[PDB]
Amino acid sequence: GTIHLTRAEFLKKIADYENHSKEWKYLGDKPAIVDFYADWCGPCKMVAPILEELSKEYAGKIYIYKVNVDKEPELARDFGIQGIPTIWFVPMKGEPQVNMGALSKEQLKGYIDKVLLKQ
Amino acid sequence: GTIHLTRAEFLKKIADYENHSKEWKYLGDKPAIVDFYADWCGPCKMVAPILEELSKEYAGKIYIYKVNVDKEPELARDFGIQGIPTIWFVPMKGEPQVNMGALSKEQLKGYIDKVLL
Ligand SMILES: [Zn+2]
Ligand SMILES: [Zn+2]
Repeated sequence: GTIHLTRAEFLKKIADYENHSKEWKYLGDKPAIVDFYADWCGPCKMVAPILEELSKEYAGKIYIYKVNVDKEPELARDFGIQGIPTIWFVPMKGEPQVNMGALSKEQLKGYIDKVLLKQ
Repeated sequence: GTIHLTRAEFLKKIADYENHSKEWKYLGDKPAIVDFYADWCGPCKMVAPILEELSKEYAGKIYIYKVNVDKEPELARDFGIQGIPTIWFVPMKGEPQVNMGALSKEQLKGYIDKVLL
């Protein structure tokens, strides 16, 4: 005959269907920096060059990504960006570390070595 | 030097972060009809007997399930049940075809032979 179904049975017999929150999973093949910036941002200007430099000094070893929050509002919004710049240090495994505000080449490297490269 | 990212590139190279990856992964070993019904539902009354009949005529080839929306609110709610009866035809792969409103032995068999098998 016809079979009667509880939500419980439904999960086992039809579909385990709830859209469970996705766990953080980095897809890059190298550690990376993610720099959320804007053009009306002050420090971001004195920092951009410092970044370009580190992108060479650690070329081959890390990626440095920049995101213009104005050109990508959905993304910035999805990630609760507030202080500018907002800087992300993303390792090949584990949660990103997030630093609200500007940093010096020294402090940056500190995070690049200690966090991106598990030094 | 530094690489700029769009959101779409972000999804490729950083994290595919949104909850938009969920895939319908049917769990049965045979195609199935899922019938949503309720006691307050008139047309259902004449749809039930048919379904039972079809359960036999097609035994072994398909399962026919019945869900009582009154006793399973979350299920109804979660799937955006608009009215009763709603009927699902669930292939072994691919998304369920959903039809609202009652049906006929002929129409059902139609969906059962074409869509399920
Ligand atoms: Zn979003
Ligand atoms: Zn739910």
